[PDB]
Amino acid sequence: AQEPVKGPVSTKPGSCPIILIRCAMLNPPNRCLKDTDCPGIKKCCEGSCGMACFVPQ
Repeated sequence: AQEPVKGPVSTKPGSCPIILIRCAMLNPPNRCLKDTDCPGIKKCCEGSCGMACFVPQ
């Protein structure tokens, strides 16, 4: 079946602002992941190594 709009950690949130590339090293820390804590119009994305608040376009 399809997905009920929301449910999981958002499969279609926003778009990352593009950063360097995608740091594929080990397991870095993250200030956000699913529980985006950005007050305004931001969205936890990937800033080339680690995730954080990034505007979803």
